[PDB]
Amino acid sequence: DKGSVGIAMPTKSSARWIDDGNNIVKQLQEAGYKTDLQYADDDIPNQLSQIENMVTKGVKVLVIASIDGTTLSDVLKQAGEQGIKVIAYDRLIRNSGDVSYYATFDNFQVGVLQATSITDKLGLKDGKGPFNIELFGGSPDDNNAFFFYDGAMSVLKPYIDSGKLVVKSGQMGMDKVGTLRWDPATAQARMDNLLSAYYTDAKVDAVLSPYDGLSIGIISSLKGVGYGTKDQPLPVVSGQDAEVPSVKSIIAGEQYSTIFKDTRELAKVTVNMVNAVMEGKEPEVNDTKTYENGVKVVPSYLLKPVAVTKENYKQVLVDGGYYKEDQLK
Ligand SMILES: O=C(O)[C@H]1O[C@@H](O)[C@H](O)[C@@H](O)[C@@H]1O
Repeated sequence: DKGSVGIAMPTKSSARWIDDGNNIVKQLQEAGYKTDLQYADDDIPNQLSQIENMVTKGVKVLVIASIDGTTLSDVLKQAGEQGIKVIAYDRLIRNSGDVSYYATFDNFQVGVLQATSITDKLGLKDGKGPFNIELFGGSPDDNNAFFFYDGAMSVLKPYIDSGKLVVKSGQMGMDKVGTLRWDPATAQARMDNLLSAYYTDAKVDAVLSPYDGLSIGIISSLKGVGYGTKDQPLPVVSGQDAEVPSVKSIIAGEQYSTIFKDTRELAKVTVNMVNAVMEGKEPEVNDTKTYENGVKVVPSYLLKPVAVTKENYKQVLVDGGYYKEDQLK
């Protein structure tokens, strides 16, 4: 037979990975492969055990979206010893030469888009400012978080340097703005304490949020101190993943933007890679320079993300079939 593919997803607490998993499995099975899809509920030891089982089971290919890829070094070595090819899915797996390919969206560009939605809304290109902004990052054990952050700062930093953007808290850098495990409650708490320490007098004009789940928590915090009223509008808040609650928030004129990353397209890239490996061919890659993982630069294929606001949500999210119309009502 064609062989089996082991698919390891990190959690279901962030909505996308259910879609990733469903789409990867649907497309792999259509392609004639057997699949073993597992979700780790954000438990690092359990994800490792799940991957060990796939290796022991003798899958031909592993597709892994890791909570913390650095913990997988030994199991990926074992996979390599058995001739199993490893595709890092969405998040780069670091500290392992046993990672063959990396399928993802253009993570730096995601950051550029997140920051640009904010700077465009604030009218910074038109010389407006100063405005107060606070920064959030993803989980520091997620290689993507650094790219989202760096991508955003490529747009933001020039305005911070010129004073047209002011980080009133002074908190910058992933070691200070990172949100462990991409946890909304954590981000909401940080927002609470940013507001009380730095914005009891002044107002926040924007918040760089790298993920929809965080955006919603950040917004709750802001409403907690009086934002989101007619007199006092919410600051401009970005996002990622186009989760339903965030899309509803955008439609309602609350959260400002998000980033659409079509998991159907990422699954398709993944199936193309699996097919190539099975056929003894080289997978198509479009970036062999960016994704250093500590041991090597993993050959990667990057998909182009799409910024979404209340202006384009229908065309981007509904007309293209990602969601049904009624899901957003
Ligand atoms: O866990 C999360 O929320 C985030 O994880 C990142 O690695 C994904 O690229 C992003 O799409 C998710 O929003």
